[PDB]
This record gives sequence, structure tokens and C-alpha cells, in this order.
Amino acid sequence: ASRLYTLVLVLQPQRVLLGMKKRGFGAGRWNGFGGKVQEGETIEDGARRELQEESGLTVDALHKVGQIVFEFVGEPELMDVHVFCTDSIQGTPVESDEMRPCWFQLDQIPFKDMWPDDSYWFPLLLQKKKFHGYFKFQGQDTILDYTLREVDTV
Ligand SMILES: Nc1nc(NC2CC2)cc(N2CCCCC2)n1
Repeated sequence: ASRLYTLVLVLQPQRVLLGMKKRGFGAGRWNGFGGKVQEGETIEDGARRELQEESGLTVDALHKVGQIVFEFVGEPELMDVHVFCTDSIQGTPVESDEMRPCWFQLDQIPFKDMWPDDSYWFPLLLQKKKFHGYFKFQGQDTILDYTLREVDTV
């Protein structure tokens, strides 16, 4: 059994939009925008909601780019993250209670201050290849196992 999560990456030709998480799960790490999927909304609905809540931004189209399943040692529920990207956004990203947004050149992505799995799967995101990932964490910082694959359908 897994819990659904969203992750939205605004990936333009020369830069990626990330947010510094100010509170809650993942505070202190840069990441794309997302969170738990609620009862009563589609996964993509929840993705749009978390983008708007955390950055003020809305988008015309979201594209499925990946799925990553996480196991945490001693935690019974797996976490199922659905990753989306978009290239065009509506509005200017602005700070919220959860996230401080900044653009990053693609050669200056802050991997040391991101989730450790990002350094593994971000290359596939940037080559615009669809992927399935699996990571076993011990705590929040230690990857014990992982698998990573490109897929034809996310
Ligand atoms: N890039 C990223 N890496 C993750 N690794 C898991 C914690 C060890 C989770 C995650 N998200 C889950 C919470 C919402 C935002 C997306 N996003």
C-alpha cells in the first residue's frame, strides 16, 4: 500500500524553478512543488493545487515525467510520488508560507541541498526521458537501495 504525492518541476530550456521548503516535511531542501493528494481530487488536480498554494502559479498543461516509490525503514506505508513537468507557466512565482522560489541554471542545480534521490533521477528528467524509480531510505538522508529505469508510459 502506497500514499500518493505530487511533484511539479517547471523546466524551461535554460533553467528550472525550485523552492526552498520553509516548514514541514523537507524543510531546508530545495525541491519542486507538491505534496499529498487529497480525497476527491485527481493526482494532477492535487499537483496543480500544490503548485498554486506554494508558488501562486497556474499552468495550462502538466506532463507526466516520472513516478518514484519510496520505502522508509520501519514505516509501513510506501510513498508514491507522481512527477510532472511543464514549460510554460501563468504568472510570476512568489514566496509563500511553504516555499521560497528561485530559478536555477541547469548547470547550477543545488543537489547537495535537495533530496538525495534527486541527483539520481534529475538527469533523466533533463533528457526528457520518462522514468520509474524506487528508493529505500533509512531516515531522510541515507539511500540503502534504489532502482531506476526509463519507461515508455509513466
Ligand atoms: N524530489 C523529492 N524527493 C523525495 N524523496 C523522498 C523523501 C525521501 C520526495 C519528494 N516529494 C514528497 C513530498 C512532496 C514533494 C515531493 N520529492
